[PDB]
Amino acid sequence: GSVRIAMIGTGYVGLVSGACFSDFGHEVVCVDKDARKIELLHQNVMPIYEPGLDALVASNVKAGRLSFTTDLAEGVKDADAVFIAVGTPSRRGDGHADLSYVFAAAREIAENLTKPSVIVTKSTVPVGTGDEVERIIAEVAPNSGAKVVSNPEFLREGAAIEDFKRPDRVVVGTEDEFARQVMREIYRPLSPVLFTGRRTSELIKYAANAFLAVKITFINEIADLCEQVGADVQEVSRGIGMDNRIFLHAGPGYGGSCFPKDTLALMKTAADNETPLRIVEATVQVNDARKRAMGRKVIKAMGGDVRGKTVGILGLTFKPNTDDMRDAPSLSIIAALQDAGATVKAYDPEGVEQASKMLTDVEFVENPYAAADGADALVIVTEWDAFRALDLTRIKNSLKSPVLVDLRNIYPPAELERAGLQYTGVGKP
Amino acid sequence: GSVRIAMIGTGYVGLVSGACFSDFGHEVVCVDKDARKIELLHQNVMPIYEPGLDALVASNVKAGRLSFTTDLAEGVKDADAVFIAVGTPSRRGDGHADLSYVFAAAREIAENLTKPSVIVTKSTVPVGTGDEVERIIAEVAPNSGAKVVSNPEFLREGAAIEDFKRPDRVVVGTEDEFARQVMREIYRPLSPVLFTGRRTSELIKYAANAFLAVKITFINEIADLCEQVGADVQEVSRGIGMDNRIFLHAGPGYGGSCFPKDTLALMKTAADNETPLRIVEATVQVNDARKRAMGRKVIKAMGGDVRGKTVGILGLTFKPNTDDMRDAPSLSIIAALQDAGATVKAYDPEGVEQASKMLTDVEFVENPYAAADGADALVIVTEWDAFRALDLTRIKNSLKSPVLVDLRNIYPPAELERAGLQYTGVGKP
Ligand SMILES: NC(=O)c1ccc[n+]([C@@H]2O[C@H](COP(=O)([O-])OP(=O)(O)OC[C@H]3O[C@@H](n4cnc5c(N)ncnc54)[C@H](O)[C@@H]3O)[C@@H](O)[C@H]2O)c1
Ligand SMILES: NC(=O)c1ccc[n+]([C@@H]2O[C@H](COP(=O)([O-])OP(=O)(O)OC[C@H]3O[C@@H](n4cnc5c(N)ncnc54)[C@H](O)[C@@H]3O)[C@@H](O)[C@H]2O)c1
Repeated sequence: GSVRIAMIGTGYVGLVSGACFSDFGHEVVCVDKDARKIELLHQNVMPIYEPGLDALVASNVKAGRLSFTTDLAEGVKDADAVFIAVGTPSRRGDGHADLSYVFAAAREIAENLTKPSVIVTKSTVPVGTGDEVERIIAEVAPNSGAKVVSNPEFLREGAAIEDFKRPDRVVVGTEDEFARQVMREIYRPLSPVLFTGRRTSELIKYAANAFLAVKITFINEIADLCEQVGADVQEVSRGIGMDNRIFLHAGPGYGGSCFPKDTLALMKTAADNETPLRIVEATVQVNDARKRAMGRKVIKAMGGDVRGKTVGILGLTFKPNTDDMRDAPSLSIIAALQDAGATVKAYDPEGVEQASKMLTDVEFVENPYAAADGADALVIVTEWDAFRALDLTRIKNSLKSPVLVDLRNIYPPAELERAGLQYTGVGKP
Repeated sequence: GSVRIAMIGTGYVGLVSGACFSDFGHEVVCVDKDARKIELLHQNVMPIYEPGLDALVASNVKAGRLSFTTDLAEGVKDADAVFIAVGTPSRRGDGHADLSYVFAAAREIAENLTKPSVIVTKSTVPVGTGDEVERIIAEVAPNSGAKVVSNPEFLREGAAIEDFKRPDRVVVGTEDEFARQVMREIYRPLSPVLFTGRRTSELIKYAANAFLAVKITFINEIADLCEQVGADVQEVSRGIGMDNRIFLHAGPGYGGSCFPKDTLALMKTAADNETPLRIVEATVQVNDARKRAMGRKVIKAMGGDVRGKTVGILGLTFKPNTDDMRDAPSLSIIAALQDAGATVKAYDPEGVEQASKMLTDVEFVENPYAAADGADALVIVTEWDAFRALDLTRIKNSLKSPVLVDLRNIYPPAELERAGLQYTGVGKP
């Protein structure tokens, strides 16, 4: 077994996917036309933060199953199966899926093509893309015997290895049993693998990523109500959570590289295919408005007048245990506070150098305790678990006003009562 | 232990709750101011269809822990705890919760009150109702030492006993440890019991019943999309289903006594308390429009012109294994077909005599095979499991046109291909 694999793309996915494939004993080549990543991996410095990846590559480098390039064709040289892990960002303008990078890459594959390889769209793409590639293959390399599949990916950033190593499931969309037997032979070192049709499998990744955002934004909307009637959303989430058709926690919304656009593309692709998707249509419309309003929640907690005051922020990314600030909630929360004339200390363990390019006018620090140092208030945004065990009593002495806004509901309010702090969570009496 | 219990109300809930309480060995009195129910239970004829209830009452009648009346006070005579299981239907007009029946009953309790009993709202009520009762108690019987609780109920009709006997969870909302110890002492024969505050516990039943409707209407919206792009929603539901944060199946919508109004009251109660609930606000708006459109799905399948043709219906209720036609999908599906001038055979095993009062102009039958007999098409609506094993080949010979519309996706299309039938499910290529 132990076969030849080309991962076109070496970003957050293509790296982690291809690396784990090498741990299965497969012959793996990761490609990226950015040089800096490849000229960082060859230096054995990972570009991004994912736990476990530090060893996982550097290991399989040495055992010699894992290779890096920027030359496409070196990878596509006799590869058994070729994976496409390139970006599918939102098209500036409408919101639809920028499939150009794929369509560029799928083409550049099709020419540099020795054997009847197997083409795997792993990128979160809209539906019938695999049909459209199937034209391009036939357009470029007609008699090359190649087959086109979709196998989407479901990993959470910050748990990518374990998500990949232990999947709930994995999805494969084709009808040609040859390619079915191949993708079987690939994924065989785990022992389930779900075999649907192509367009079905393309639809699932969107449908799931939509549905999670629905679940999050639902309880968030509930959490707003829990405030005004004096309920307690942690109990409520547990209240429905013990159902077998439910594990969900209130927040200032969702974000990340994957989520908020995949909604939007699905919302769009539904529109072109002439069906409404009202629930998901509502879902972003709350969510965009939500994280902004979470900023107004702070101002209300801070009396109402935040002209010229000073605000500490804990956490910056949309998610602990990575650096992916791409569509964080926090930017919207900051920009709200700036718009009412204020000033912004901000700590993130590993987000900063990526966060700086998205952020105007923001004093970053070195330390979470320093973020509160002479602020009018401190906001917790992202639950890096280091925050979960901190000294509350330093902070009361570190503040110009004893005002704390938990937004991931970590700290039990008795502690903030004990340290005499102004408690403000999400969904609280 | 084995204590005195009064269940004010003896409808779909109050019966099944109180009966199961008697099986715990508690002294149980069920009250209803309708006579006919009480003058049916005394004849040992259950009014409604619930599996297991036939024996469960008739048993505990004989062992003498279970009693019936229409006199309220006979039940409230020295009762340890008093349950309110009366109706909370939608207020004709706005849509809000008709809390008059409660407010009538809670009052009539408060006067006929010997001991410091314990008042339990079990009816699906809006929030702070338990606070409003707490006034009425204090208004009427101030020094009577009584406490007011909410313990909502979560059973599905058609599985009520097993739902009650094996709960995922049970909810209790108060802060007075006396009443906490009582409701403990009640529910102790199971061995969890969830103890929240009052308003929180009132909110949960709505939040859950909202959230399920969201889940159903979500995949339904997805199922519409699966049609137009040729996906396969059974695989898709399974595709997301293997997530641990998911077991959901496409339909023509939801209904029943409990669901579609509890949405609406929650939507309303949120409005009075000045927060929007956009997702649930979207959820009904699809759902009302959906089941009607499912009727138009039939017409499209039936060519488009259904003036003067004839249509068979399988299933009528919103749910197999009960008779509760109250807000079925089917009525909307029928009325759509009637509005394009057609004619309607309809079989339901146990819905009919209740269904007749909601339905104009509808030839009911005795038998599912007779519903198709010389129709232009047959529609399956409700999955009574008797339908799951039927002869398809009689039906092709029983039809003026070989047209079948599965709407709960039970029959695998190969069978309908085998019997040469016009296959039409929900979310199909
Ligand atoms: N980030 C996630 O959490 C996640 C999870 C599941 C699926 N996905 C999907 O996977 C895809 C990529 O994810 P990502 O986070 O790593 O995006 P990314 O921007 O971080 O990485 C994509 C990389 O592919 C490279 N690339 C683009 N075109 C190329 C080409 N023609 N040839 C060689 N290399 C090329 C880029 O240099 C880039 O570094 C997206 O479609 C995304 O939706 C992402
Ligand atoms: N039907 C369900 O599936 C379900 C599930 C969970 C919760 N609930 C909730 O429980 C409540 C009742 O449910 P239901 O289906 O049995 O309604 P129901 O109309 O079928 O039964 C209510 C009964 O209570 C009786 N009643 C009304 N006022 C009374 C009074 N003042 N004194 C004595 N008896 C009185 C009525 O005669 C009626 O038969 C509702 O609030 C409902 O939302 C229903």
